[PDB]
Amino acid sequence: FGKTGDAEKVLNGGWNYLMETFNSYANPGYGAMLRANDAMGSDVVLNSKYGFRTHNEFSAIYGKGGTNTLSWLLAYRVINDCNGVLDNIDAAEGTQADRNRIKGQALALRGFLYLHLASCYSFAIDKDPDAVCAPIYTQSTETIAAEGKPASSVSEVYAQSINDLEEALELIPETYVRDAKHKIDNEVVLGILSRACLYARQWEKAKTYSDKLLAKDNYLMTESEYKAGFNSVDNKEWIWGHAQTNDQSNASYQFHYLDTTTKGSYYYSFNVDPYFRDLFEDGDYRKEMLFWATDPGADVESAAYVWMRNSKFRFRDIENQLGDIVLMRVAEIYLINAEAKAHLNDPDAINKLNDLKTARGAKTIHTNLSQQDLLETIWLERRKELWGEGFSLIDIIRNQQTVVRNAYPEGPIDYIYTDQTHTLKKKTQGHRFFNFPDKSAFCPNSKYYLYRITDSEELANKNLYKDHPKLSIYTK
Repeated sequence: FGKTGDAEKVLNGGWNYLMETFNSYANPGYGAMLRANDAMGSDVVLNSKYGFRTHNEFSAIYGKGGTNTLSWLLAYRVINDCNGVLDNIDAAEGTQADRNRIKGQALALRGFLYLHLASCYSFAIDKDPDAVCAPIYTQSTETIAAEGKPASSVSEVYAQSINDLEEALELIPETYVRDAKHKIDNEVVLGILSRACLYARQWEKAKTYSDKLLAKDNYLMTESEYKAGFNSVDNKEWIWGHAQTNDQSNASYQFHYLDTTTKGSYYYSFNVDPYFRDLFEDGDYRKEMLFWATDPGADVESAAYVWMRNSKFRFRDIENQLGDIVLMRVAEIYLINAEAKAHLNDPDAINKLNDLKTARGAKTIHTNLSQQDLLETIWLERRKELWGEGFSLIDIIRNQQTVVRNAYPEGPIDYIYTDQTHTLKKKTQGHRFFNFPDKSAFCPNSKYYLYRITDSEELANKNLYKDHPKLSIYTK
Protein backbone atom coordinates (compact mmCIF):
# COMPACT_ATOMS: atom_id res chain seq x y z
CA PHE A 1 0.00 0.00 0.00
CA GLY A 2 1.06 3.60 -0.74
CA LYS A 3 -0.16 4.96 -4.10
CA THR A 4 -3.51 4.92 -5.86
CA GLY A 5 -2.12 2.26 -8.29
CA ASP A 6 -1.35 0.02 -5.28
CA ALA A 7 -4.97 0.23 -4.06
CA GLU A 8 -6.24 -0.55 -7.54
CA LYS A 9 -4.00 -3.61 -7.65
CA VAL A 10 -5.63 -5.00 -4.52
CA LEU A 11 -9.08 -4.38 -5.97
CA ASN A 12 -8.09 -6.02 -9.28
CA GLY A 13 -6.82 -9.05 -7.32
CA GLY A 14 -10.11 -9.25 -5.39
CA TRP A 15 -12.05 -9.19 -8.68
CA ASN A 16 -9.84 -11.97 -10.12
CA TYR A 17 -10.30 -14.04 -6.97
CA LEU A 18 -14.10 -13.62 -7.13
CA MET A 19 -14.26 -14.73 -10.77
CA GLU A 20 -11.49 -17.27 -11.14
CA THR A 21 -11.26 -19.32 -7.94
CA PHE A 22 -12.20 -23.00 -8.19
CA ASN A 23 -13.65 -25.10 -5.40
CA SER A 24 -13.03 -28.28 -7.42
CA TYR A 25 -13.83 -28.21 -11.08
CA ALA A 26 -17.56 -28.31 -10.14
CA ASN A 27 -17.34 -24.68 -8.93
CA PRO A 28 -15.50 -22.25 -11.23
CA GLY A 29 -15.60 -18.99 -9.28
CA TYR A 30 -18.62 -16.74 -8.74
CA GLY A 31 -20.30 -18.11 -11.85
CA ALA A 32 -20.78 -21.38 -9.99
CA MET A 33 -23.43 -19.65 -7.88
CA LEU A 34 -25.13 -18.28 -11.05
CA ARG A 35 -25.21 -21.84 -12.39
CA ALA A 36 -26.59 -23.21 -9.10
CA ASN A 37 -29.26 -20.51 -9.24
CA ASP A 38 -30.57 -21.72 -12.58
CA ALA A 39 -30.30 -25.41 -11.73
CA MET A 40 -32.59 -24.59 -8.79
CA GLY A 41 -35.32 -23.14 -11.04
CA SER A 42 -38.20 -24.22 -13.24
CA ASP A 43 -36.52 -24.03 -16.63
CA VAL A 44 -33.36 -26.15 -16.50
CA VAL A 45 -32.96 -29.94 -16.57
CA LEU A 46 -29.57 -31.35 -15.49
CA ASN A 47 -28.14 -34.50 -17.02
CA SER A 48 -26.18 -37.09 -15.02
CA LYS A 49 -22.73 -35.68 -15.67
CA TYR A 50 -20.31 -34.16 -13.19
CA GLY A 51 -21.24 -30.82 -11.70
CA PHE A 52 -24.74 -29.60 -10.93
CA ARG A 53 -27.07 -32.62 -10.82
CA THR A 54 -27.49 -32.37 -7.01
CA HIS A 55 -28.39 -28.64 -7.41
CA ASN A 56 -31.16 -29.59 -9.85
CA GLU A 57 -32.38 -31.99 -7.11
CA PHE A 58 -32.22 -29.24 -4.42
CA SER A 59 -29.81 -31.24 -2.27
CA ALA A 60 -26.50 -29.34 -2.99
CA ILE A 61 -26.98 -25.95 -1.31
CA TYR A 62 -29.21 -27.09 1.60
CA GLY A 63 -26.61 -29.86 1.96
CA LYS A 64 -23.80 -27.31 2.47
CA GLY A 65 -21.75 -28.70 -0.43
CA GLY A 66 -18.84 -27.07 -2.24
CA THR A 67 -20.96 -24.39 -4.02
CA ASN A 68 -22.32 -23.23 -0.67
CA THR A 69 -18.84 -23.16 0.81
CA LEU A 70 -17.33 -21.23 -2.07
CA SER A 71 -20.11 -18.64 -1.88
CA TRP A 72 -19.24 -17.76 1.70
CA LEU A 73 -15.48 -17.70 1.12
CA LEU A 74 -15.60 -15.60 -2.04
CA ALA A 75 -18.08 -13.09 -0.59
CA TYR A 76 -16.09 -12.45 2.60
CA ARG A 77 -12.55 -12.62 1.23
CA VAL A 78 -13.42 -10.10 -1.52
CA ILE A 79 -15.35 -7.90 0.92
CA ASN A 80 -12.14 -7.90 2.96
CA ASP A 81 -10.17 -6.74 -0.11
CA CYS A 82 -12.68 -3.91 -0.63
CA ASN A 83 -12.38 -2.96 3.07
CA GLY A 84 -8.54 -2.98 2.89
CA VAL A 85 -8.76 -0.57 -0.06
CA LEU A 86 -11.31 1.59 1.77
CA ASP A 87 -9.06 1.68 4.91
CA ASN A 88 -6.08 2.97 2.89
CA ILE A 89 -7.44 4.90 -0.16
CA ASP A 90 -7.67 8.33 1.52
CA ALA A 91 -3.94 8.22 2.28
CA ALA A 92 -2.94 6.97 -1.23
CA GLU A 93 -0.50 9.20 -3.20
CA GLY A 94 -2.12 10.26 -6.49
CA THR A 95 -4.90 12.52 -7.75
CA GLN A 96 -8.05 13.23 -5.79
CA ALA A 97 -9.96 12.09 -8.90
CA ASP A 98 -8.30 8.67 -8.69
CA ARG A 99 -8.81 8.42 -4.94
CA ASN A 100 -12.55 9.15 -5.35
CA ARG A 101 -13.02 6.77 -8.27
CA ILE A 102 -11.09 3.90 -6.65
CA LYS A 103 -13.01 4.40 -3.37
CA GLY A 104 -16.24 4.27 -5.39
CA GLN A 105 -15.22 1.11 -7.16
CA ALA A 106 -14.38 -0.59 -3.80
CA LEU A 107 -17.76 0.44 -2.37
CA ALA A 108 -19.64 -0.74 -5.49
CA LEU A 109 -17.96 -4.19 -5.41
CA ARG A 110 -18.61 -4.43 -1.68
CA GLY A 111 -22.25 -3.46 -2.28
CA PHE A 112 -22.53 -6.12 -5.00
CA LEU A 113 -21.27 -8.80 -2.60
CA TYR A 114 -23.76 -7.72 0.13
CA LEU A 115 -26.48 -7.93 -2.58
CA HIS A 116 -25.42 -11.55 -3.14
CA LEU A 117 -25.72 -12.29 0.58
CA ALA A 118 -29.06 -10.48 0.96
CA SER A 119 -30.69 -12.10 -2.09
CA CYS A 120 -29.58 -15.75 -1.47
CA TYR A 121 -29.25 -16.27 2.34
CA SER A 122 -32.72 -15.19 3.49
CA PHE A 123 -36.30 -15.34 2.25
CA ALA A 124 -37.79 -12.20 0.65
CA ILE A 125 -37.51 -8.92 2.53
CA ASP A 126 -41.34 -8.75 2.73
CA LYS A 127 -41.62 -12.35 3.96
CA ASP A 128 -39.59 -11.62 7.13
CA PRO A 129 -37.66 -8.27 7.11
CA ASP A 130 -35.96 -8.98 10.43
CA ALA A 131 -34.85 -12.52 9.52
CA VAL A 132 -31.23 -13.46 9.99
CA CYS A 133 -28.99 -13.00 6.93
CA ALA A 134 -25.20 -12.55 7.38
CA PRO A 135 -22.60 -10.48 9.29
CA ILE A 136 -21.66 -7.06 7.94
CA TYR A 137 -18.05 -5.91 7.99
CA THR A 138 -17.00 -2.45 6.89
CA GLN A 139 -13.41 -2.52 8.25
CA SER A 140 -10.57 -4.85 7.11
CA THR A 141 -10.85 -8.39 8.52
CA GLU A 142 -12.04 -4.29 15.24
CA THR A 143 -12.41 -6.17 18.60
CA ILE A 144 -16.10 -6.89 17.70
CA ALA A 145 -14.87 -8.77 14.53
CA ALA A 146 -12.23 -11.17 16.14
CA GLU A 147 -14.66 -12.61 18.63
CA GLY A 148 -17.60 -13.05 16.27
CA LYS A 149 -19.86 -10.34 14.83
CA PRO A 150 -23.62 -11.17 15.01
CA ALA A 151 -25.34 -11.63 11.68
CA SER A 152 -27.49 -8.66 10.53
CA SER A 153 -31.02 -9.06 9.15
CA VAL A 154 -32.01 -9.31 5.51
CA SER A 155 -33.35 -5.72 5.62
CA GLU A 156 -30.04 -4.51 7.10
CA VAL A 157 -27.91 -6.32 4.51
CA TYR A 158 -30.07 -4.94 1.69
CA ALA A 159 -29.70 -1.43 3.22
CA GLN A 160 -25.90 -1.89 3.42
CA SER A 161 -25.76 -2.91 -0.25
CA ILE A 162 -27.86 0.04 -1.40
CA ASN A 163 -25.94 2.50 0.79
CA ASP A 164 -22.55 1.32 -0.51
CA LEU A 165 -23.78 1.59 -4.10
CA GLU A 166 -25.34 5.07 -3.57
CA GLU A 167 -22.02 6.24 -2.06
CA ALA A 168 -20.21 4.78 -5.11
CA LEU A 169 -22.59 6.54 -7.47
CA GLU A 170 -21.61 9.94 -6.02
CA LEU A 171 -17.88 9.12 -6.12
CA ILE A 172 -17.51 7.77 -9.67
CA PRO A 173 -17.97 10.67 -12.10
CA GLU A 174 -20.14 10.23 -15.23
CA THR A 175 -17.06 11.36 -17.14
CA TYR A 176 -14.86 8.46 -15.90
CA VAL A 177 -13.98 6.20 -18.87
CA ARG A 178 -13.39 2.55 -17.92
CA ASP A 179 -11.27 0.51 -20.34
CA ALA A 180 -12.71 -2.96 -19.83
CA LYS A 181 -16.12 -4.57 -19.28
CA HIS A 182 -15.32 -5.98 -15.81
CA LYS A 183 -14.45 -2.50 -14.48
CA ILE A 184 -17.12 -0.57 -12.58
CA ASP A 185 -18.08 2.85 -13.98
CA ASN A 186 -21.11 5.10 -13.41
CA GLU A 187 -23.31 2.95 -15.68
CA VAL A 188 -22.34 -0.27 -13.89
CA VAL A 189 -23.18 1.33 -10.52
CA LEU A 190 -26.61 2.48 -11.81
CA GLY A 191 -27.29 -1.05 -13.02
CA ILE A 192 -26.30 -2.84 -9.80
CA LEU A 193 -28.27 -0.18 -7.85
CA SER A 194 -31.31 -0.85 -10.05
CA ARG A 195 -31.09 -4.56 -9.29
CA ALA A 196 -30.47 -4.07 -5.56
CA CYS A 197 -33.30 -1.62 -5.18
CA LEU A 198 -35.68 -3.91 -7.02
CA TYR A 199 -34.78 -6.88 -4.82
CA ALA A 200 -35.13 -4.72 -1.69
CA ARG A 201 -38.63 -3.56 -2.85
CA GLN A 202 -37.46 0.08 -3.12
CA TRP A 203 -39.54 0.58 -6.26
CA GLU A 204 -39.13 4.38 -6.57
CA LYS A 205 -35.33 4.05 -6.34
CA ALA A 206 -35.25 1.09 -8.79
CA LYS A 207 -37.24 3.17 -11.27
CA THR A 208 -35.02 6.25 -10.73
CA TYR A 209 -31.73 4.48 -11.23
CA SER A 210 -32.87 2.28 -14.16
CA ASP A 211 -34.42 5.32 -15.90
CA LYS A 212 -31.00 7.12 -15.56
CA LEU A 213 -29.21 4.06 -16.99
CA LEU A 214 -31.56 3.72 -19.95
CA ALA A 215 -31.23 7.48 -20.70
CA LYS A 216 -27.48 6.80 -21.17
CA ASP A 217 -27.62 3.30 -22.71
CA ASN A 218 -30.72 1.59 -24.16
CA TYR A 219 -29.02 -0.74 -26.63
CA LEU A 220 -30.58 -4.11 -27.30
CA MET A 221 -28.51 -6.60 -29.31
CA THR A 222 -29.40 -7.87 -32.75
CA GLU A 223 -30.48 -11.38 -33.65
CA SER A 224 -27.00 -12.24 -35.03
CA GLU A 225 -25.42 -10.99 -31.77
CA TYR A 226 -27.90 -12.98 -29.62
CA LYS A 227 -27.03 -16.12 -31.63
CA ALA A 228 -23.25 -15.56 -31.38
CA GLY A 229 -22.78 -17.75 -28.27
CA PHE A 230 -23.02 -15.38 -25.21
CA ASN A 231 -19.23 -15.68 -24.90
CA SER A 232 -17.62 -12.22 -25.49
CA VAL A 233 -17.58 -9.04 -23.41
CA ASP A 234 -17.23 -7.11 -26.70
CA ASN A 235 -21.07 -7.32 -27.10
CA LYS A 236 -22.60 -3.80 -26.80
CA GLU A 237 -25.51 -5.03 -24.68
CA TRP A 238 -23.18 -6.39 -21.99
CA ILE A 239 -22.84 -3.76 -19.28
CA TRP A 240 -20.67 -5.95 -17.09
CA GLY A 241 -18.77 -9.12 -17.64
CA HIS A 242 -15.57 -11.09 -17.10
CA ALA A 243 -13.21 -11.64 -20.08
CA GLN A 244 -11.24 -14.86 -20.65
CA THR A 245 -7.85 -15.44 -22.21
CA ASN A 246 -5.27 -18.22 -22.16
CA ASP A 247 -3.66 -16.43 -19.15
CA GLN A 248 -6.96 -16.03 -17.30
CA SER A 249 -9.10 -19.05 -18.19
CA ASN A 250 -10.55 -20.66 -15.05
CA ALA A 251 -14.01 -19.12 -15.30
CA SER A 252 -14.38 -20.50 -18.85
CA TYR A 253 -14.63 -24.02 -17.39
CA GLN A 254 -18.29 -23.31 -16.62
CA PHE A 255 -19.03 -23.45 -20.37
CA HIS A 256 -18.51 -27.20 -19.97
CA TYR A 257 -21.89 -27.08 -18.13
CA LEU A 258 -23.63 -24.33 -20.16
CA ASP A 259 -22.59 -25.37 -23.68
CA THR A 260 -24.84 -28.27 -24.64
CA THR A 261 -24.12 -28.06 -28.38
CA THR A 262 -20.37 -27.71 -29.17
CA LYS A 263 -18.46 -30.95 -29.83
CA GLY A 264 -15.83 -30.95 -27.10
CA SER A 265 -17.94 -29.59 -24.22
CA TYR A 266 -17.20 -31.96 -21.38
CA TYR A 267 -20.57 -32.20 -19.57
CA TYR A 268 -23.25 -30.48 -21.73
CA SER A 269 -25.44 -30.63 -18.62
CA PHE A 270 -27.60 -27.43 -18.48
CA ASN A 271 -30.38 -28.67 -20.69
CA VAL A 272 -33.76 -27.10 -21.19
CA ASP A 273 -37.21 -28.00 -19.81
CA PRO A 274 -38.96 -28.90 -23.05
CA TYR A 275 -42.01 -26.98 -21.77
CA PHE A 276 -39.89 -23.78 -21.57
CA ARG A 277 -39.94 -23.60 -25.39
CA ASP A 278 -43.75 -23.27 -25.24
CA LEU A 279 -43.37 -19.95 -23.40
CA PHE A 280 -42.23 -18.40 -26.72
CA GLU A 281 -44.38 -17.29 -29.63
CA ASP A 282 -43.45 -18.40 -33.15
CA GLY A 283 -41.50 -15.50 -34.69
CA ASP A 284 -39.45 -14.92 -31.51
CA TYR A 285 -35.94 -15.79 -32.57
CA ARG A 286 -35.08 -17.13 -29.11
CA LYS A 287 -37.53 -20.00 -29.73
CA GLU A 288 -35.31 -21.11 -32.70
CA MET A 289 -32.37 -21.57 -30.30
CA LEU A 290 -34.24 -24.34 -28.40
CA PHE A 291 -34.12 -27.73 -30.12
CA TRP A 292 -33.76 -31.47 -29.54
CA ALA A 293 -30.32 -32.93 -30.04
CA THR A 294 -28.22 -35.85 -28.99
CA ASP A 295 -25.20 -35.25 -26.67
CA PRO A 296 -22.58 -33.16 -28.51
CA GLY A 297 -19.81 -35.42 -29.78
CA ALA A 298 -21.70 -38.73 -29.17
CA ASP A 299 -22.47 -41.10 -32.01
CA VAL A 300 -26.03 -40.13 -33.06
CA GLU A 301 -27.07 -43.76 -33.87
CA SER A 302 -25.74 -45.11 -30.49
CA ALA A 303 -27.67 -42.47 -28.40
CA ALA A 304 -31.02 -43.47 -26.81
CA TYR A 305 -32.17 -39.95 -25.88
CA VAL A 306 -32.41 -36.44 -27.14
CA TRP A 307 -32.51 -33.58 -24.62
CA MET A 308 -33.69 -30.03 -25.33
CA ARG A 309 -30.64 -27.85 -25.95
CA ASN A 310 -30.18 -24.12 -25.94
CA SER A 311 -27.63 -22.79 -28.49
CA LYS A 312 -27.49 -19.62 -26.28
CA PHE A 313 -24.14 -20.31 -24.56
CA ARG A 314 -21.23 -21.69 -26.58
CA PHE A 315 -17.49 -21.76 -26.08
CA ARG A 316 -15.78 -18.96 -27.99
CA ASP A 317 -12.58 -20.97 -28.47
CA ILE A 318 -13.31 -24.69 -28.00
CA GLU A 319 -9.71 -25.94 -28.47
CA ASN A 320 -8.40 -23.54 -25.78
CA GLN A 321 -11.62 -23.66 -23.74
CA LEU A 322 -12.42 -19.94 -23.54
CA GLY A 323 -15.73 -18.15 -23.07
CA ASP A 324 -16.51 -14.88 -21.32
CA ILE A 325 -18.92 -14.65 -18.39
CA VAL A 326 -21.86 -12.21 -18.64
CA LEU A 327 -22.87 -10.51 -15.36
CA MET A 328 -25.30 -7.73 -16.47
CA ARG A 329 -26.97 -6.76 -19.76
CA VAL A 330 -29.15 -3.84 -20.84
CA ALA A 331 -32.12 -6.20 -21.33
CA GLU A 332 -32.18 -6.83 -17.56
CA ILE A 333 -32.37 -3.04 -17.01
CA TYR A 334 -35.43 -2.82 -19.28
CA LEU A 335 -37.00 -5.63 -17.22
CA ILE A 336 -36.08 -4.02 -13.85
CA ASN A 337 -37.51 -0.69 -15.06
CA ALA A 338 -40.73 -2.47 -16.17
CA GLU A 339 -41.14 -4.32 -12.88
CA ALA A 340 -40.46 -1.30 -10.65
CA LYS A 341 -42.97 0.68 -12.69
CA ALA A 342 -45.62 -2.14 -12.38
CA HIS A 343 -45.30 -1.92 -8.57
CA LEU A 344 -45.64 1.87 -8.77
CA ASN A 345 -48.66 1.62 -11.12
CA ASP A 346 -46.76 3.63 -13.72
CA PRO A 347 -48.31 2.95 -17.17
CA ASP A 348 -44.87 3.09 -18.82
CA ALA A 349 -44.12 -0.43 -17.48
CA ILE A 350 -45.75 -2.06 -20.47
CA ASN A 351 -43.74 0.01 -22.96
CA LYS A 352 -40.39 -1.14 -21.55
CA LEU A 353 -41.62 -4.74 -21.58
CA ASN A 354 -42.83 -4.34 -25.17
CA ASP A 355 -39.50 -2.74 -26.27
CA LEU A 356 -37.69 -5.95 -25.20
CA LYS A 357 -40.39 -8.18 -26.70
CA THR A 358 -40.24 -6.29 -30.03
CA ALA A 359 -36.44 -6.54 -30.12
CA ARG A 360 -36.67 -10.35 -29.85
CA GLY A 361 -39.65 -10.90 -32.20
CA ALA A 362 -42.05 -11.78 -29.37
CA LYS A 363 -45.71 -10.79 -29.48
CA THR A 364 -46.31 -7.44 -27.76
CA ILE A 365 -48.89 -7.01 -25.01
CA HIS A 366 -51.92 -5.06 -26.27
CA THR A 367 -54.33 -5.57 -23.42
CA ASN A 368 -54.28 -3.90 -20.00
CA LEU A 369 -53.43 -6.37 -17.30
CA SER A 370 -54.03 -6.13 -13.56
CA GLN A 371 -50.89 -5.12 -11.65
CA GLN A 372 -50.58 -8.79 -10.55
CA ASP A 373 -50.94 -10.20 -14.12
CA LEU A 374 -48.48 -7.56 -15.45
CA LEU A 375 -45.98 -8.60 -12.80
CA GLU A 376 -46.39 -12.26 -13.75
CA THR A 377 -45.91 -11.37 -17.45
CA ILE A 378 -42.72 -9.49 -16.53
CA TRP A 379 -41.47 -12.42 -14.42
CA LEU A 380 -42.12 -14.77 -17.38
CA GLU A 381 -40.16 -12.51 -19.74
CA ARG A 382 -37.27 -12.55 -17.20
CA ARG A 383 -37.22 -16.39 -17.38
CA LYS A 384 -37.35 -16.23 -21.17
CA GLU A 385 -34.71 -13.51 -21.72
CA LEU A 386 -32.34 -14.32 -18.82
CA TRP A 387 -32.37 -18.15 -19.08
CA GLY A 388 -29.08 -19.56 -17.89
CA GLU A 389 -27.67 -16.21 -16.68
CA GLY A 390 -28.14 -16.84 -12.96
CA PHE A 391 -31.52 -15.44 -11.88
CA SER A 392 -34.00 -18.33 -11.58
CA LEU A 393 -33.62 -19.02 -7.82
CA ILE A 394 -33.16 -15.32 -7.06
CA ASP A 395 -36.56 -14.60 -8.57
CA ILE A 396 -38.20 -17.61 -6.85
CA ILE A 397 -36.93 -16.28 -3.49
CA ARG A 398 -37.66 -12.55 -3.91
CA ASN A 399 -41.12 -13.04 -5.46
CA GLN A 400 -42.17 -15.85 -3.02
CA GLN A 401 -42.90 -18.07 -5.97
CA THR A 402 -42.74 -21.82 -6.29
CA VAL A 403 -40.56 -23.94 -8.55
CA VAL A 404 -42.78 -25.60 -11.16
CA ARG A 405 -41.74 -28.77 -13.04
CA ASN A 406 -43.93 -30.94 -15.21
CA ALA A 407 -43.13 -34.39 -16.62
CA TYR A 408 -42.44 -34.60 -20.39
CA PRO A 409 -43.29 -37.81 -22.28
CA GLU A 410 -40.49 -40.07 -23.52
CA GLY A 411 -41.80 -40.41 -27.09
CA PRO A 412 -39.95 -41.62 -29.11
CA ILE A 413 -40.04 -38.90 -31.76
CA ASP A 414 -38.42 -38.49 -35.15
CA TYR A 415 -35.12 -36.68 -34.66
CA ILE A 416 -33.79 -34.75 -37.72
CA TYR A 417 -30.08 -33.80 -37.82
CA THR A 418 -27.09 -33.22 -40.17
CA ASP A 419 -23.68 -35.07 -40.52
CA GLN A 420 -26.30 -33.73 -45.11
CA THR A 421 -29.47 -34.70 -43.19
CA HIS A 422 -30.83 -38.00 -41.72
CA THR A 423 -33.71 -39.10 -39.43
CA LEU A 424 -33.81 -41.54 -36.45
CA LYS A 425 -36.27 -42.43 -33.64
CA LYS A 426 -35.14 -41.10 -30.21
CA LYS A 427 -36.62 -40.86 -26.71
CA THR A 428 -37.20 -37.34 -25.37
CA GLN A 429 -35.95 -36.27 -21.91
CA GLY A 430 -37.57 -33.53 -19.82
CA HIS A 431 -37.40 -32.72 -16.10
CA ARG A 432 -36.21 -35.40 -13.69
CA PHE A 433 -36.72 -33.97 -10.19
CA PHE A 434 -40.35 -33.19 -9.44
CA ASN A 435 -40.29 -32.59 -5.66
CA PHE A 436 -37.89 -31.73 -2.87
CA PRO A 437 -35.47 -34.38 -1.51
CA ASP A 438 -37.74 -35.22 1.45
CA LYS A 439 -40.67 -35.73 -1.00
CA SER A 440 -42.24 -32.42 -0.02
CA ALA A 441 -44.14 -30.81 -2.87
CA PHE A 442 -42.51 -27.70 -4.27
CA CYS A 443 -43.83 -24.63 -2.47
CA PRO A 444 -42.89 -21.01 -1.84
CA ASN A 445 -40.40 -20.14 0.86
CA SER A 446 -38.84 -23.60 1.20
CA LYS A 447 -35.70 -24.28 3.23
CA TYR A 448 -34.38 -25.92 0.07
CA TYR A 449 -34.12 -22.53 -1.68
CA LEU A 450 -31.66 -20.78 0.65
CA TYR A 451 -27.88 -20.61 0.76
CA ARG A 452 -26.63 -21.35 4.30
CA ILE A 453 -24.09 -19.92 6.69
CA THR A 454 -21.23 -22.48 6.78
CA ASP A 455 -20.55 -25.00 9.51
CA SER A 456 -17.12 -23.37 10.05
CA GLU A 457 -18.73 -19.98 10.63
CA GLU A 458 -21.20 -21.49 13.15
CA LEU A 459 -18.26 -22.83 15.13
CA ALA A 460 -15.92 -19.90 14.87
CA ASN A 461 -18.44 -17.07 15.33
CA LYS A 462 -19.81 -17.50 18.83
CA ASN A 463 -22.12 -14.49 18.48
CA LEU A 464 -23.54 -15.32 15.04
CA TYR A 465 -27.23 -15.64 16.05
CA LYS A 466 -27.21 -13.22 18.96
CA ASP A 467 -29.39 -10.50 17.38
CA HIS A 468 -31.38 -12.61 14.86
CA PRO A 469 -31.99 -16.29 15.49
CA LYS A 470 -31.21 -19.13 13.13
CA LEU A 471 -34.37 -20.09 11.22
CA SER A 472 -36.41 -22.73 13.05
CA ILE A 473 -36.98 -24.60 9.80
CA TYR A 474 -33.45 -26.09 10.17
CA THR A 475 -33.36 -29.23 12.33
CA LYS A 476 -29.57 -29.63 11.88
